[PDB]
Parts: sequence; structure tokens; C-alpha cells
Amino acid sequence: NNLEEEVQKLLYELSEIWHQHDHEASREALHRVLEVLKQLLEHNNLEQAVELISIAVHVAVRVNNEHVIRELHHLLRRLLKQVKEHNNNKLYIAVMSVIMQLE
Repeated sequence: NNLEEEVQKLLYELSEIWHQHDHEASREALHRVLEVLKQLLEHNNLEQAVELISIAVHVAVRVNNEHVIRELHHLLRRLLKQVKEHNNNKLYIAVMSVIMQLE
């Protein structure tokens, strides 16, 4: 399945950036993930958006990319709205935990 495979690759890329403190790789990877998150939200792929935004938050905080942090605040706003409208209690708590880690 092309979408799951690609999300899994994006998660791996960001995970390796986080473990290696790879500041050089991070800016390109974070901008890409920001665009993927917006698509995922548009197509109501909320499970995958939650797993990707969590590792995106970890990386953005670790490398202190203040622009991406600001963008992630907005995407978290939208994601929380969308998980609440779909009444998904497990996703709600996951998004809250990410919000608490970004803050």
C-alpha cells in the first residue's frame, strides 16, 4: 500500500534525524513533512497524521526550528479539531500528548 509505505519511510527518516541530531537534514525533511501533514488532514487520514506529527514535533524541538514549531502549532490546532469532530477518544489523547510535548 503506497500511502502506508511512504508514511513508514517518513517516520523512519525523522526518527533517524532525531537520534543523530542531524540538523543539516532536518530543514528539508521538516518542510516536506509539513506538506504531507496538510494533505493527510485534507484527506482525513488522521491516524497517520497523529503518528507523523508526533515525530515531527520531536525533531522540530530537538533542532529548534522555530518556523516549523509555529507551523506545527497550527497543524495541531487543526488536527485536534478534526479528531474531536470524529469523536475518536484514542486519537484525542494522542494529540493532547503531542500538544503537551510541543509546549
